[PDB]
Order: sequence, then C-alpha cells, then structure tokens
Amino acid sequence: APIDIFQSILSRKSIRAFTDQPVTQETIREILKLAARAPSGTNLQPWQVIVLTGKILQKVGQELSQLVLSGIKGEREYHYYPRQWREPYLSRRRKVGLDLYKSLGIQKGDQEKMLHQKAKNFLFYGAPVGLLFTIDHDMEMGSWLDLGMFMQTIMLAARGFGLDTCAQAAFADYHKQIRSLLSVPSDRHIICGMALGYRDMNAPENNFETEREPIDNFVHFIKSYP
Amino acid sequence: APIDIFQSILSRKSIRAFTDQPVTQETIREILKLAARAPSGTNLQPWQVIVLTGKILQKVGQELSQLVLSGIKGEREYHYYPRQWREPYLSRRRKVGLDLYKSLGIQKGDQEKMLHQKAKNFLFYGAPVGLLFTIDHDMEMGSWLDLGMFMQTIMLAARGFGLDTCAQAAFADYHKQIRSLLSVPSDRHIICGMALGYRDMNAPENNFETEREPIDNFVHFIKSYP
Ligand SMILES: Cc1cc2nc3c(=O)[nH]c(=O)nc-3n(C[C@H](O)[C@H](O)[C@H](O)COP(=O)(O)O)c2cc1C
Ligand SMILES: Cc1cc2nc3c(=O)[nH]c(=O)nc-3n(C[C@H](O)[C@H](O)[C@H](O)COP(=O)(O)O)c2cc1C
Ligand SMILES: [Cl-]
Ligand SMILES: [Cl-]
Repeated sequence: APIDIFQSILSRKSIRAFTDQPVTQETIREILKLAARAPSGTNLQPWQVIVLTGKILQKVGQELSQLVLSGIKGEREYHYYPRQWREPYLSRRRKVGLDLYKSLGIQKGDQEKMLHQKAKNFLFYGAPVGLLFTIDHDMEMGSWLDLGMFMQTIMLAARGFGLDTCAQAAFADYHKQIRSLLSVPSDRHIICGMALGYRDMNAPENNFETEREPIDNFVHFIKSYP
Repeated sequence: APIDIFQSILSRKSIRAFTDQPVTQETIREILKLAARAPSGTNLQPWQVIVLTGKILQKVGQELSQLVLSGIKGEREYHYYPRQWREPYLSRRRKVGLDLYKSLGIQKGDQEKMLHQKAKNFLFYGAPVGLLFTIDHDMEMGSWLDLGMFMQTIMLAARGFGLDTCAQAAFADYHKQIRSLLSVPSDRHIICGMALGYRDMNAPENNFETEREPIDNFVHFIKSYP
C-alpha cells in the first residue's frame, strides 16, 4: 500500500539533514523513470541528470564546501531570484530563513555560523545521493517549466519510497568547478541540484513548519461575462 | 481512498477532449490548496492563477479560437521552444505531433483540419475549467522552475480527484488579447495555461500513448573518484 497522491504532496518538505541509510540503485532508477513521465512541451524531455553516490559524492561535496568556506564567491550563469527585492517576496524569504536559523540556534548576523550552514548545501546536506540537473544550450525558457515539472515529480515520487529531498539552486554558484570536476560537456548548462535520502527525523532543522499563502491571495476566480 | 502516488504520476496524460461534466468550485479550490504546497526558492511562491469557468470561459475560448480561424498570428513575449531545432528534439516533437494527428485522422495536406485542431487549444480543448498562470514582472528564471513545480502538482493532484489536465503554452500566442479581456494588471506576465476537467474516455485523441527516453539516454551515474 503506497502512500496516496495527497499524502505525498502534504508530507514533502525540504529536508536538510539525512541519515547514512543508503538508497539502492534500483530505487534511484525507479524514481527517475517515474520523473521522466513528467510532461514537457512537445515531449522534448529536456532534463538531463547526473547522479552522484559514494566516493565521488563525497569528493564533490567536500571540494565545493571548501570553496564556500574559503570565501570564493559564487558566480551564476543565470538570475534565479529577483534582482529588485520587494514585498511580499521579502517577507516570505525572511520568514523561512529566520525559521531555519532559529531551528539551528543561529543568530542573524553571526557570519561564521551562517557560512558553515551555507556550506552544508554543497554536501547535499549530507544526503547519500546528490542529483545535478543540466539542459542543452539550445533550450529556451519553456524548458525551465519542464525541468520544474520533472524535479517536483522526483520529490513526490520519493515520498512513495519513504525518501526525502531538498531542491538546491546553491549549486549554480559553482557551475564552473562542477563542470571541471565531472567533465560536463560544454553544450550542457548546470541549472541546479537536489539532495535525496532518508531524513534524520530528529534533526531540529527537519522539524519546523513553512507557511503558504491562502489561495484567494494568488487566485482570481472568474465566471461572469460581461 | 485516493489513488497512490505512482498511479497518479503514470496515469496523468495530456487530455485534449473532455466531457461536459463541470468541476465544482470546491474541487478546484482543493486542487489549488494542494498545489500551493509545492516548493519554491526561498518559499517565494511566485505563482498566480486565473480560474475561468462558465460564461467567461466560453467567451475567452470563443474570442481566441476565432483569432486562430481568422488568420491572426500569435506574438509571444518569451521563447518557449528552441530557436535552433536539432536531433533528438526534432524527432520527439515530430513523433507526438504525428501520433496526435493519426489519432484524429489528420493527413498530410489537410490544412483546414490542422488549423481547426490548433484552434481547439484556445477553448482549453473544451474543458469546463481553464487556468492561466501569471508571474510578477520582477521575477527571474528561478521562478519558471517554481511555476513548473506548481503546475505539475496541479496535474498530479487532479488525478486524485479523477480529473485530467493539459498544460498549454498555446495561450502565450495571445497574451495581449488575454490581458485586455481579463484586465490582467500590467506588472504581471501571462506564462501559459492549462485545461482541467473530466476526460472523454472515448475520444481517439485521448487513446494514444507517448514515448519517454530510456533513463540511460539522459542519466549519468557516477560513483568513483577518480
Ligand atoms: C509547458 C508545456 C506546454 C505545453 N503546450 C501544449 C499546448 O499548447 N498544446 C497541447 O496540446 N499540448 C501542450 N503540451 C503537452 C505536451 O505536448 C505533452 O505533455 C507531451 O507531448 C507529453 O505527453 P503526455 O503529457 O500525454 O505525457 C504542453 C506541455 C507542457 C509541459
Ligand atoms: C528551485 C528551488 C531552489 C531551492 N534552493 C535551495 C537551496 O539552495 N538550499 C536550500 O536549503 N533550500 C533551497 N530550496 C528549498 C526552499 O527553501 C523550500 O522549498 C521552501 O522554503 C519551502 O519549504 P518546503 O520545501 O519545506 O515546503 C529551494 C527550492 C526550490 C524550489
Ligand atoms: Cl540568483
Ligand atoms: Cl516559442
């Protein structure tokens, strides 16, 4: 009896601490076969995945964490977040960041703690599987919708196996080093990553709540005309 | 007892013919509340939705389909699809297009049938609910990942209610006309639409299959270092 679609949606959260329980290769393959059944414009299936486990996962994570801790600034190819920050987006970002820091006992402005927490991103938060997503250079903006559809399918499918995830744009910061480490072909662009693994159930960062906007704040229902 | 997550993922298909059964506002709201639980970078939740039913849905479909049938060309404000078409993308697009046409009995050279079939997009394929998605002008690329995540959550949640969908970039063709008809504020951009409804299980266009790439075509598994 697998979990139901609604249970998958509601139980999915961003998990940032994992146990050392390994994920079988067969489970990873089945998750990705399910995700490949995401829709995409004219069935182009633009998603490309790199799966890191074992020694190479540890090497990549440790090398990228050291770039952060060494003070090497990120350099992204694309703009992910707003260039002009304003409300209500300001407050949404501020709340989840403050709630994460509170769970970890980090005071705002403690730069040493903030940096060490940031660096954990690049270890995929200690997950036993690290996923990186790339797309071909000829792809346009539609393919980013497609990629989000594919990634959410991974995240929901994972719940079917009792697995957890964290989507991670952090990796975009070090696309040049990732390209070097993994010999990523020049015609592919690294878009983002995702941690996959079994949650550390009692880690405090896995036990806070996130809000969402009430639907009438972002949905306009229309029926009448004129 | 809702369907399981895997059944939702695999049974989802792009449905292009619907019954005349309406969808309750309660069910639309439930679907959107579930979709709101998609993840987004820093919980920005950039998605905005316009839900069309009843008279206004009929009117939008009428106006936009008549633009197609009258010869009025689309003008998109973004590039959704590649500007340079190459293999393997070319074959993927051609195969789904040829299989749709085959299901419909549309032969090479049937220009009026092809125009008719294209125009059906703009009626949301006859669905009782039409969705349009917008995002704020300050949002950047990342928000397209987020919107994709949200949209696929709709599509999968819908299966839990016995409903079906078709994601549709087609509406981007007539963003100017949609903005005027629905008074979409100037700081929001129309990204794409989606049909929602009960599939017509007898319609031939709902009774073909789409391919997906085998996972070795696009997943690279790496474990060893070096
Ligand atoms: C972002 C996006 C835009 C799409 N645009 C259209 C569209 O305008 N009209 C249409 O009939 N199908 C559209 N499709 C549906 C795809 O053709 C379909 O997802 C693909 O061929 C795979 O088939 P499946 O969804 O049945 O698995 C779109 C799908 C996506 C994800
Ligand atoms: C595209 C995308 C990129 C994200 N990037 C990161 C990241 O780099 N690091 C991180 O800890 N969380 C990241 N997040 C997770 C979000 O912060 C999280 O989804 C949001 O706060 C809502 O919380 P939830 O996923 O627990 O519901 C990302 C999420 C998305 C969708
Ligand atoms: Cl950014
Ligand atoms: Cl386009």
